[PDB]
Amino acid sequence: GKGGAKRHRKVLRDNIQGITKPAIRRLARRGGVKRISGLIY
DNA sequence: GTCCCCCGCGTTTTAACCGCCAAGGGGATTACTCCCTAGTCTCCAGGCACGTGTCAGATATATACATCGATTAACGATGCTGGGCATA
Repeated sequence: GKGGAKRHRKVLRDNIQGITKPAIRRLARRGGVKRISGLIY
């Protein structure tokens, strides 16, 4: 349970976590559906 | 007819975008030579069509052997039935 010279570096440009979820919904409505499931996207 | 997974909406958090400048890898151009190709000739033996041929399977086929199915001729024993013989 220590500071231990901790350095934090994780990867969120390329990797799919990093990309933006609204970026998708932005996409979803152009099609014009009313609803987005969590599972689906 | 029920339940809960999305939309709308306010605020909190991250990283997209723009602007600026640097540096060098890699793509673009050029010049020269030399291997590799199209083009052209001759040749046939590769390839196309077909007659000829004995061998896989498949189908009976004459001949023989083994096993009954069923029929008919032959044999052992009568059963009343018919045709006559001794007694009421």
